[PDB]
Amino acid sequence: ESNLRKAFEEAEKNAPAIIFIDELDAIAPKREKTHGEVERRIVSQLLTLMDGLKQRAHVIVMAATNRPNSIDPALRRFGRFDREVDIGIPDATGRLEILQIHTKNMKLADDVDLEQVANETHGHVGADLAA
Amino acid sequence: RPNRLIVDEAINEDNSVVSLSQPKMDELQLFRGDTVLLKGKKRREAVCIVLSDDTCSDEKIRMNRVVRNNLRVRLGDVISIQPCPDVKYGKRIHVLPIDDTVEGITGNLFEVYLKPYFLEAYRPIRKGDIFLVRGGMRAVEFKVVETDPSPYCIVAPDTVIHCEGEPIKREDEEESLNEVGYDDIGGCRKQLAQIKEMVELPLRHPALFKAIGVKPPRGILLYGPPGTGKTLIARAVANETGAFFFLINGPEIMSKLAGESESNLRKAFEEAEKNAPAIIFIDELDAIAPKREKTHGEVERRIVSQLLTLMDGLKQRAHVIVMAATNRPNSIDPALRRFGRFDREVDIGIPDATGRLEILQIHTKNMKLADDVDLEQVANETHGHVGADLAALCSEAALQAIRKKMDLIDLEDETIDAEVMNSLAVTMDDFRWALSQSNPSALRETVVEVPQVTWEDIGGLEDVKRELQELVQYPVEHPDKFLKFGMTPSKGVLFYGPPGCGKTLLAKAIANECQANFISIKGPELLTMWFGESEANVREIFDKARQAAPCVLFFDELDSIAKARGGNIGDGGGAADRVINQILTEMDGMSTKKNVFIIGATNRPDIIDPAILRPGRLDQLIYIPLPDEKSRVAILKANLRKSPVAKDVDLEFLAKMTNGFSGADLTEICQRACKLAIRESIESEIRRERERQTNPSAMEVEEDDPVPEIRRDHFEEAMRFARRSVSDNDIRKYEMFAQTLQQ
Amino acid sequence: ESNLRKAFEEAEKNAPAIIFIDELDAIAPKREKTHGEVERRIVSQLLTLMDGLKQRAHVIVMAATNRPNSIDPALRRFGRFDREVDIGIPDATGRLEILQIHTKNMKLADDVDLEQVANETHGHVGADLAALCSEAALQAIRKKMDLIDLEDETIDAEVMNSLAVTMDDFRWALSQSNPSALRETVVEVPQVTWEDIGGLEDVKRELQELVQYPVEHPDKFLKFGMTPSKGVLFYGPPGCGKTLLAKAIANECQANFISIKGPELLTMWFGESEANVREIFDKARQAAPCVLFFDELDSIAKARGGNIGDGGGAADRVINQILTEMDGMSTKKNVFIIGATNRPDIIDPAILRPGRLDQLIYIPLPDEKSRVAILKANLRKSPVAKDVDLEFLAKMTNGFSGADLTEICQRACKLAIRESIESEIRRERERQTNPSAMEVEEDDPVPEIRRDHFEEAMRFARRSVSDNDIRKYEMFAQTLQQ
Ligand SMILES: Nc1ncnc2c1ncn2[C@@H]1O[C@H](COP(=O)(O)OP(=O)(O)O)[C@@H](O)[C@H]1O
Ligand SMILES: Nc1ncnc2c1ncn2[C@@H]1O[C@H](COP(=O)(O)OP(=O)(O)O)[C@@H](O)[C@H]1O
Ligand SMILES: Nc1ncnc2c1ncn2[C@@H]1O[C@H](COP(=O)(O)OP(=O)(O)O)[C@@H](O)[C@H]1O
Repeated sequence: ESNLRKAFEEAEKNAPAIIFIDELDAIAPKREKTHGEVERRIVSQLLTLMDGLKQRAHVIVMAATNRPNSIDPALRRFGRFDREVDIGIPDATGRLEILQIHTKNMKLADDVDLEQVANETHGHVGADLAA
Repeated sequence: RPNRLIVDEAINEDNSVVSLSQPKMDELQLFRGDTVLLKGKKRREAVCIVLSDDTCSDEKIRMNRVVRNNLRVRLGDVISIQPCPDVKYGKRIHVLPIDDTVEGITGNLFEVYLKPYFLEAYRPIRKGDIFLVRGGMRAVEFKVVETDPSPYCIVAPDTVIHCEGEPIKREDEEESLNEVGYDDIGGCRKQLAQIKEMVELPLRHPALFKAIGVKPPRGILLYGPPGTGKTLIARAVANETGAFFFLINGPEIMSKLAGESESNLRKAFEEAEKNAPAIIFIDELDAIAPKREKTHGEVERRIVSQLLTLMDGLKQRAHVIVMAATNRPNSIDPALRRFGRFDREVDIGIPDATGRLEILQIHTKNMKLADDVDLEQVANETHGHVGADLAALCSEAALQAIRKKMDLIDLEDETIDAEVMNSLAVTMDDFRWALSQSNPSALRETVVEVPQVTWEDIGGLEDVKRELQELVQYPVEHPDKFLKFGMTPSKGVLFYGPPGCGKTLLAKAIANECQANFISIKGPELLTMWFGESEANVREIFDKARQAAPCVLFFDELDSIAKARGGNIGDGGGAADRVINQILTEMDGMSTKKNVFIIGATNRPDIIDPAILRPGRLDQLIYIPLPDEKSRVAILKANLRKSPVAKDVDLEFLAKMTNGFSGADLTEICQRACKLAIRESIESEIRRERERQTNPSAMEVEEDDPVPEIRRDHFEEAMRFARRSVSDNDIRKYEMFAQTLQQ
Repeated sequence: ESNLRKAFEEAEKNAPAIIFIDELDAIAPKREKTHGEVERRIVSQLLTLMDGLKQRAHVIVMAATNRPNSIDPALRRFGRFDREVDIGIPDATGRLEILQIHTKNMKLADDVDLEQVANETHGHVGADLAALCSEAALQAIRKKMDLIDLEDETIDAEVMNSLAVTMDDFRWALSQSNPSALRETVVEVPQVTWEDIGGLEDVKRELQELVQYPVEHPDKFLKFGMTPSKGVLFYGPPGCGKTLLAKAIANECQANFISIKGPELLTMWFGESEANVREIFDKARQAAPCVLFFDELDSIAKARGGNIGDGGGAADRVINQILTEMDGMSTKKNVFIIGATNRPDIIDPAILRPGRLDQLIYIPLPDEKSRVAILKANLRKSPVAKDVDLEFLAKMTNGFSGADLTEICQRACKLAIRESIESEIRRERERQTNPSAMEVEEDDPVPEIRRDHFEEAMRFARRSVSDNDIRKYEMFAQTLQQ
């Protein structure tokens, strides 16, 4: 817990900041999935820190999760995570755009048709087109 | 003495009015326009003007917040109305603001706050007072720090206002006018008249309860959905009666350390014990005191049993009221609802359509709306919003109106000029934009309200109308005759008749007539907990009806569960009894003191189990017939509440062509006929708009051609194809059952 | 644990004491409900202290628990909590006694009838009638607030002795009160008398022949190895008064009456274990003598009868439970069993066995003479229908069930209510023309019930029980008879 309490501390004395809590469902799972006691201390240490924002320097806090079902439902009230944005997998014309970003540095020969590679690779996400 | 009265809050602001009864000024040698001197505690004086009031009593004086604060009094105290109409004109005034209200404003405050405030008002002012000015976007309060001649002076058209200087630091003896009060709650008129009647006496005058020797309240439990304004009722009550509101929170008690959480509760009650009549608010009770079987550890059993022993330790001493707020009153440990503990329970439901309008007029009081926004329209189309959501909608409509004006304020300075702020205005376009990206939070929740359906909304069937009027109004409006005789008024009524004849409309209309709440439980909802989920659900729905007396409970499609039993297997026949068995188990337990009316609708009267029909329960059988011809001139008329005036439509001619129909299908024929008319107007204007491609704004200017008119020649074309829902086998199946019940 | 050890220390060195352990089920719950270890330490710390009470000082220890099921069964052996006393909720005449205790200090005015407030507040416990008396004084001082407005810290005595409490305040305090008992098994002596029912004097005698003397004259039963019948089954057409007979006899012998309805039987018929049958009989044991009543006991059998009846395996569960702990009755305790059913063909022959309920008393349709008496009993409210000539009532409407006769008059009075409503509706709208032109004081025609409405009300009658139903009972009656 003392790592969370000193994580929001620096963001309060360091100008308009943005805090990013990655893999939220690893530290704030569903209440019925919490069996022990130290994993009910982390969640309630996170909840009391969100409500303590006294119109601060506009410390925006964003979190990333895989499935909005698994997040503890207490993190949906007002004053907490309320605005939700959906980042879906790229479509057939999206995947052509990821290719032209990563291959920008490389020196392609004049025989590669990236459109052909774009429309064939259904099932890939942004990270697989970087490998 | 004919001077000391009681005070009460105001409605029409106006920081310089007090309301007095006509005889009071008549016997107190007072006249119109006479300035009066008011004197109260701490030897403070405030100068005001008096005026008549239509409904003011002799011993009560109505005045707003600002005048009360200056006198340093509270609700229900005594004041001196000593009159003196002699004030010499002031020569030069020095008015300066308070520090923590003009943060990053600057500009000339005189010509945008004070100039429209003193203009043609002749306000009488006194040294040392405070007044509040509703600015263009904020609420800035000032403090008269010097006057000439001192201290009584009335602002005149020829004075010298010196609004220059650094703001005064906030003192220690004030109420901080920019804080919550009884006028900052809307849609909670009834509930705030119960928390106020059971709390003012122990907190305002404590000494009385010691002499009388009776038991004060020691716990109030407010429940409702989150965001409906529960912690604002506790903060409003503490700020006006005079108390020591000390909030303890749910989450930060549960997450302090190991066994040190209990030492936070033990020393939280200590301040409330040695700091005058206090009020403690335990927010989110269900986070620290859940059911016994959800407590899987041991340190969650230590906190609960530490909360119980502190509540039982409150025996007299100082008066300490402890309120708690919980979402669902089923999740709280059932050992807390005993006596000497949380016993009085208040319900704060979601606001209704006339409530959502009042939340709007509270949050938008500061802003300056343009003259095209009709708050009635925004109020009635936002069903599913709680009080906290409408406070975000009124904020998004402001950010958008400044988003489209950022050029005037391009980077400005650290402080934004007050002239541009007063130039802003929000329109209906912004509000429609703020509603789009808004997610209401109530949605799926049982709504309790008085439906607006009137008697005229249903055509015919007046014989049933008188019958149902007998069983509802007279047993509750004229009880003395029923007090005589061992009469048992019917506790239920059953409807059976052909489908789509308007059974639900009859139940709705009665609730509107008697002005009682309406609760509807549908068929598919009734089979929701029929399988798997326990029968615990069927309990609170009766407690929900019980607390909201008077009410008219409604069961829709009662025979749905029996139909599932009928089949190739029907393995749920005993399961189908589970929901049924709970229904009779929780229907014979109602008392006559509370009134609850149960109405059940069905369409297969031969398939209902005989157990349901029995004396003492819902037993009056009423057969709703199919509308008989002439009735359709009232059913089809009930769909002409739109504007389908089809020239010489001759509804009498339209009445005779319709023969042997039902009530639901007739509504469809009006909708189906209109749909063709709507489409036909489209091909018109499509023809009209493509004709404009030749003549540029010369021949064709939309000269009332397409226009909503609705035509007779379009009405009958849809009628050629219509599905007669009058099944000969089905209607015969009901009538011989009607005769069987008749004979 | 060191708090319990130092709690019994004073009682052992401070004279004859008495210890009271409130809310015992919070520290000694059932074994399976104990999951941790620190809550298995407290229980075994309480058990080793009770066994150490060997003479020395005379320390009695009582404990209060809500439900004896939830107490850990280890606290039932000898040398531990063994004597058990049951404090039930007050009855209709009990609640009048709680009122006169708490209102002793107050100064009631000469208009409050405490008996009226006592009999209409069913569902309240002792503690709840103490709040009702408190808010009837707070309301009656809130209305005199002007005389004692603020005043000072000390209140004069005369302004207190000028107070009074009326019925209005008591009626006001009743509205905002939530009784806490409600859904609880009500057991007490019913007030129904023999005369409340008409006819069936042959069965009226027979019930007295089966229950009354086997407990008042047991010396003659000591001679002969008689095993007096422990159960009686009533069967007949539905709505004929079986429940009335069982209520009346309990009043005649002055024994507690415990009723079990059909839906209650189906509550634990599914899913829930058969521990619900445990204390249902155990309530009867402690409250001896008592007349247990089983109503619609063939409902479980009827549920089995159907398209599938997959509850047949569940059906034998309850019948086994009833049969298991009903042949175990002892002749020392006086617990009497009575059953009622309207479909005697479906009940399994198993319960129809010697040693169990075996007397099958057939309740017939009401007799012609009885139909006259049934009318008079239910119409003892105030039906003065001038020259009614009620002897007409029975003869024209022959062959009617008992429950139907009660219904037909309830509707008849229902229309009579309407006529009186329009009677004063006409008067009040006629009063709009004459302003207070009443030399004599009269407001209503003072219920002047006529006779003409009764025959008009008879028009909507119903032949519910038909020839088909009555034939089945008689042929089964002849089956038993021959
Ligand atoms: N009249 C009202 N009724 C309900 N809510 C209101 C009203 N006026 C304002 N509100 C908003 O409701 C919110 C209640 O505060 P909050 O603690 O967030 O919710 P809750 O009180 O339900 O826990 C406040 O932020 C306030 O802005
Ligand atoms: N005065 C009326 N008489 C007959 N039917 C009507 C009347 N007003 C509306 N209706 C039709 O009755 C329908 C309502 O049906 P409802 O009674 O709720 O269904 P159910 O009979 O299955 O409960 C509406 O769709 C409407 O078209
Ligand atoms: N002497 C009587 N004989 C038959 N029925 C009576 C008599 N007195 C009253 N009744 C009516 O008959 C009904 C029978 O109900 P009850 O005896 O409680 O159960 P059941 O319907 O199983 O007999 C009662 O509601 C009562 O109103």
